[PDB]
Amino acid sequence: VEVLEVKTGVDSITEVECFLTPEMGDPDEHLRGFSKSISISDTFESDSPNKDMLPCYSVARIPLPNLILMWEAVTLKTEVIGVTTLMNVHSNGQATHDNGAAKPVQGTSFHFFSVGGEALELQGVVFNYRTTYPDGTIFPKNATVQSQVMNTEHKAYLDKNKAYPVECWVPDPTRNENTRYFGTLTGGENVPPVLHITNTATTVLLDEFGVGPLCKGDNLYLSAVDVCGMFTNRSGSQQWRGLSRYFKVQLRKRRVK
Amino acid sequence: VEVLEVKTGVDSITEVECFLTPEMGDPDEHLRGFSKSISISDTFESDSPNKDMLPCYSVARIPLPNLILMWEAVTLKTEVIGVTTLMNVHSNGQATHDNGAAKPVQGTSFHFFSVGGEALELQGVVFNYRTTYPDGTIFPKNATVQSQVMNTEHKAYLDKNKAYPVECWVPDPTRNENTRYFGTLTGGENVPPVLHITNTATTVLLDEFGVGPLCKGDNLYLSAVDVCGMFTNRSGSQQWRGLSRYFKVQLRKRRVK
Amino acid sequence: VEVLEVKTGVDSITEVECFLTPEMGDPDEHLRGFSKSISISDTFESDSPNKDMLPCYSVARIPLPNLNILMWEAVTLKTEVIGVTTLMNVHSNGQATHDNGAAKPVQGTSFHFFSVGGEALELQGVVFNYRTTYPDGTIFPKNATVQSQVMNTEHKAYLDKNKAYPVECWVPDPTRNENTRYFGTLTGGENVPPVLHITNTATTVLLDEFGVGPLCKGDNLYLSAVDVCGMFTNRSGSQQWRGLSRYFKVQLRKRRVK
Amino acid sequence: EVLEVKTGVDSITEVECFLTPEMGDPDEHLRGFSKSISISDTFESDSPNKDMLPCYSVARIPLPNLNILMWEAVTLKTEVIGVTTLMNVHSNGQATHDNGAAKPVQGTSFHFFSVGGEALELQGVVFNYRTTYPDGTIFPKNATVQSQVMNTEHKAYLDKNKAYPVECWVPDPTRNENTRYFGTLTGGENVPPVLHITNTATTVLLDEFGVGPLCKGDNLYLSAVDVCGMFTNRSGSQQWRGLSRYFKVQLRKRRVK
Amino acid sequence: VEVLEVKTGVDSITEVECFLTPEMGDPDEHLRGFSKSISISDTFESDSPNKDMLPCYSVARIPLPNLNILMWEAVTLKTEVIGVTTLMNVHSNGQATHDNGAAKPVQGTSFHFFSVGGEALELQGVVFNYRTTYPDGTIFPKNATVQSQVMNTEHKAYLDKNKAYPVECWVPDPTRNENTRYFGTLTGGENVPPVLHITNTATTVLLDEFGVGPLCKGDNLYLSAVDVCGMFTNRSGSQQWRGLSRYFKVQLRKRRVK
Ligand SMILES: CC(=O)N[C@H]1[C@H]([C@H](O)[C@H](O)CO)O[C@@](O[C@H](CO)[C@@H](O)[C@@H]2O[C@@](O)(C(=O)O)C[C@H](O)[C@H]2NC(C)=O)(C(=O)O)C[C@@H]1O
Ligand SMILES: CC(=O)N[C@H]1[C@H]([C@H](O)[C@H](O)CO)O[C@@](O[C@H](CO)[C@@H](O)[C@@H]2O[C@@](O)(C(=O)O)C[C@H](O)[C@H]2NC(C)=O)(C(=O)O)C[C@@H]1O
Ligand SMILES: CC(=O)N[C@H]1[C@H]([C@H](O)[C@H](O)CO)O[C@@](O[C@H](CO)[C@@H](O)[C@@H]2O[C@@](O)(C(=O)O)C[C@H](O)[C@H]2NC(C)=O)(C(=O)O)C[C@@H]1O
Ligand SMILES: [K+]
Ligand SMILES: [K+]
Ligand SMILES: [K+]
Ligand SMILES: [K+]
Ligand SMILES: [K+]
Ligand SMILES: [K+]
Ligand SMILES: [K+]
Ligand SMILES: [K+]
Ligand SMILES: [K+]
Ligand SMILES: [K+]
Repeated sequence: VEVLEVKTGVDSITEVECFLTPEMGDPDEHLRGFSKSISISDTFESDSPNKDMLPCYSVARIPLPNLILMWEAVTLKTEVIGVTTLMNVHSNGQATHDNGAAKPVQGTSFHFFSVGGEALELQGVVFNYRTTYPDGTIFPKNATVQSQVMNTEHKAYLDKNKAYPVECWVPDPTRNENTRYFGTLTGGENVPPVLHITNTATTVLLDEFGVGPLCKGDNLYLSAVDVCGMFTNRSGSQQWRGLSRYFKVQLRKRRVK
Repeated sequence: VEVLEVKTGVDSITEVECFLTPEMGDPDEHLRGFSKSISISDTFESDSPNKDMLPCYSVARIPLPNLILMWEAVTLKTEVIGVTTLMNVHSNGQATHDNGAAKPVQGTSFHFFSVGGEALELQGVVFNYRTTYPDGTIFPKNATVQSQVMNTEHKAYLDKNKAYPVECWVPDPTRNENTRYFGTLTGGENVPPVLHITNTATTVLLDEFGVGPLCKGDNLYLSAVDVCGMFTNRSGSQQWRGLSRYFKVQLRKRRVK
Repeated sequence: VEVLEVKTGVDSITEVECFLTPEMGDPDEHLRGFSKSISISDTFESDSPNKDMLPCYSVARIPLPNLNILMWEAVTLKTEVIGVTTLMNVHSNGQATHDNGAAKPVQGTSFHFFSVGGEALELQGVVFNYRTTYPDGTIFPKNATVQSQVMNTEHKAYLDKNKAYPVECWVPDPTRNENTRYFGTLTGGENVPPVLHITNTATTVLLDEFGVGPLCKGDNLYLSAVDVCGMFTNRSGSQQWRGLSRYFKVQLRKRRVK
Repeated sequence: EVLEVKTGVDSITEVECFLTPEMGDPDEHLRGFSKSISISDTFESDSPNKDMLPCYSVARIPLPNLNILMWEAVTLKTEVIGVTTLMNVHSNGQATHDNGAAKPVQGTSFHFFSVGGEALELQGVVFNYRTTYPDGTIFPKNATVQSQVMNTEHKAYLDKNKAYPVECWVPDPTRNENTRYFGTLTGGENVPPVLHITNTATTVLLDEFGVGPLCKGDNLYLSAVDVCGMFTNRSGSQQWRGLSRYFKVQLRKRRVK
Repeated sequence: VEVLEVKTGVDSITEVECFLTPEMGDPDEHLRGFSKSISISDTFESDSPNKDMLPCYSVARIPLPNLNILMWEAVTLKTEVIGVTTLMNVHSNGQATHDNGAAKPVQGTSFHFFSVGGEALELQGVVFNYRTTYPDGTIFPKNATVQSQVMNTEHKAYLDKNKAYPVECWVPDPTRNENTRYFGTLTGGENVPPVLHITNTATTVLLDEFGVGPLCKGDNLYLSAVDVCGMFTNRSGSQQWRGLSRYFKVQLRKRRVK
């Protein structure tokens, strides 16, 4: 399709505002936003994580006003919601030293968001190809030792919530022409969360040709991961803790051939 | 309201200058700027922090010269006051190693400020929905497991000083059109404070259309949190320590219809 | 080479898109992307690392559409480390950070490097310890002397073979490489956290200060990479380097030369 | 009223000097160091020895006599002098581990400098209002518990060298209109010094109206603090270590009414 | 000197390209690039470091094409630390970070410094401890007093000899050096990770605020450096400074002066 001119007039712009909840595993009715405590396999070959222990990608498909014109996503404001919850250092955590406050949430984090006019395209890569991923997840199939670095058979769409585990999928850099994505992995058991909030920062979604994601079938795709670190229980057991992400996207009508 | 032209001339600008004190809990008559020492609950479900153990958001409502014209906030200079107090490593503390100086204030910090033409709008998010917040604080009511990630029932206004606990409220990104807010949470038990001071830095408060916060009823709302970290006593017990925040805001008269 | 005008027209541009797999040592059939566990010699004179223990530079020579004097000129690069989220696997027979805790994540010394050129990357040999014996099957600084620990100009090579040039004994030669653009960061320390950014919105321009990108001799583009992310610690305490693949997308245009 | 700048080869001058640190100087061999740091048992009993307290440095520099013209400070180059001294890890130190080199200078730092046309204006803030500041220092008088966050009674001028302790005074952000100040407090017991040197970096001292500090009575005021960290002796006792600061200021003649 | 116009034409420009080796002490014939292991004095007054334990400033005086009034003006610099990947040798008589682990990498206090000038770098002496006795064969602050621990204006010198001026007791004199451009960073702490970037795409402009670079008196260019990367800990726990070489490429042009 050739991309032609932008429509103007009051009717030619719309905005989407929503939040995506994290999908950390939710091991019971009290533990939304947390994973199951992490257990370590006894051998490398026997790695077999339970579903409730695996954070997954979040995705939302947002219907847009029914419209060839297509909605074009132009700008994004985004923010992690509830950053201050990490100041709760009194809820049966593990004291940092005798008589001290509880160790706060810290350690490995992944903060990721994307906006596209279609599902985020994923490529599978595994730390350990002999990992058995659990029933109820969607994972790289027929994994081989090459899957530990790059196996081009592992292609997928982020088209279901609570399904695609964070650890075995990444955005496919060979695709995603119609999505804009951004992510940071910060590894290490002691890394401090650094979480900024403001309502004054905007990301522009236009490519080098001045064209944003074009929304196929009048749907906008939002995806996110916000694993903030791990919470350490009094006992020493550790659980991933996630937070929700706010999205505000401005869109305009674009004519295409 | 339609936003029209800025008024000019001698009478057309004013400035507000003030400071907001921190509200860290103030557990006795000698401990202004500190919280009660932190105790950890025996079970996750039994989390029940004392009011004096909970830092709260600070807020001041500043009356402006009586004026349709509205005062429009254009610029901000702001600074944390008393940064050098953290060099007192010679009292009541715990030696870092044998014969050493006292461990300084360090660990989790939250530094936050906002300027608006009405009260800061808040969204409640809790680390643990079964936490019992104490009498005398304003907290998310009817919390459910969903409140651990996002429950849209928890809406409030920062309309009372020394009342809204930092750990269960954040600025609501879905509102606050008439406020500009900025915050950073830095977690981890050993993170060092890094506090910059200068009288040469200005933040511009105008939005993408050149319009700043417009002060309803001729009132300016300033809000802050500056939890710098925790002080460690000889025994190992820890108390939050906060500092005051300076604000200087320049405003101009704006006609609206 | 007198560089003259760029060609225009639909036929005058092309793109290369590919990935380079990491070459960390691959000690057995199950450990692609990992090195052999690291052992330490008791003296400098007895340093004799096995090949499987040594990360090597990755390189690919990519044939371009045949020309002919026109040369393909590399103008822009998008690049990304592939599989960053694998580092969230803290459940696979690692070493618990404390009693009942999750496994220690991959961390420690990293080297992230990539280059795009119109010919093989030119290397200079430098060694931590001149008495290290590099193993059969690797290409290494020959006739090393104690001066090789700081600079010995005899140690010149081309990155012309995959999984052969060990990362620790070669660097890009700053005295050469006029027809390549290279970028690298070494972050040392046993506890340093990986910080890995991904996005499809970032482009690096490959043009020099005169507006000229690498010119592809014999219609070949050379891509090189190292992405040692840190070390994985096993339950036993033994440590292995872990690497990831790197994606490259390069835009090229036809340039006339004299 | 600020009017035009004078031109001509005679319309400019410069000041070049250095300010020595004032760390306490506990004996004839320990210039640049404080006395070893001890820890009082309680806030109430806190009574630091004069030789244990770093103080602000200040110099009042007479300028060429003018009279209405004033000297206007336009640019600053500044540098910490002697950064490589911190590579002496072989002198009376505490080995980091068996057979190791000495632990280097590290921990809490405060780096601060200012250039003004009159004395730096100070605001008193104290970590602990019951601290008894020693004879020979100038400190907040009639401190109350409110002095721990903000007590507007504690106003002073930095008008004497070796006298104003760093820990109980900061620049007063409510004043200092005729000064430019810059500082960073980096806390934590183990934080590493990061000290940059170059002769290629210039700070412009002009405000948003294009006006620099105007030198009242033809005096320029320079102030500094450069507490680099603490030096740990073999026994583990710790002392503040400071370094001198270079200033080069360019000034021009400005007419005023 | 009044500075007048730049000369143009093919003959009006020249380049200097070289490397400066680190001078860390070189305690024996196998340890070029390292210092002697660091020992600690038991008092301030007894501090008496041996020469081979003291890193020194590196300097090269580079003769330029003879001109005579014209002077060579240094305009741009490209510079790089050479051999950054040697720090990935964590298998050579180091100290395991934990049982069965790899060796602790080079880390801790670093100083990275370079300068380009039209005359010798001007130095100011400052000492950690004025009672330190600096060794025979070094050039050090003479007649040191307690004031030498903060600032003693007697301690003025020129960086005019290689392997001679210890890093720890000398810095560039900010009160002079008008005809030099210098840049340095000291990163302290015993555990700080080295962070070393390499690229052939970065240039530093040496022109001052008037558009004038360093002017080469007597047609000599002065290059100086220090690259103490950190300390290497051997198996016994003893620690030695480790340094690396620095590459310089400087472009110069002819400038008329009066
Ligand atoms: C935030 C929170 O709810 N923390 C609690 C955790 C948490 O619910 C689970 O770890 C989620 O996976 O549970 C803690 O107690 C558990 C459960 O009862 C432990 O005592 C473990 O119980 C076992 O029965 C089990 O889970 O199978 C046996 C196991 O050996 C126990 N683990 C340990 C380390 O003792 C917890 O500490 O993990 C309580 C915590 O407040
Ligand atoms: C700066 C300061 O005032 N430090 C003192 C603190 C401080 O006043 C409180 O922690 C503020 O909440 O108190 C220290 O003593 C306390 C009581 O004064 C402890 O002994 C605790 O007393 C209890 O009664 C209590 O609940 O507060 C019982 C508790 O078991 C005690 N805790 C400990 C760790 O012993 C203190 O160390 O916290 C003295 C300190 O100088
Ligand atoms: C990711 C992975 O495969 N980890 C396993 C490693 C790994 O395969 C090798 O270290 C790669 O070089 O092996 C672990 O077990 C090995 C045997 O496979 C050890 O028991 C070591 O075996 C030796 O035979 C050997 O030289 O490799 C002898 C050596 O003494 C043993 N080392 C130790 C520290 O016990 C491993 O822990 O290294 C298992 C791990 O899951
Ligand atoms: K398995
Ligand atoms: K593509
Ligand atoms: K409760
Ligand atoms: K809104
Ligand atoms: K050998
Ligand atoms: K060259
Ligand atoms: K007292
Ligand atoms: K004021
Ligand atoms: K001596
Ligand atoms: K000078």
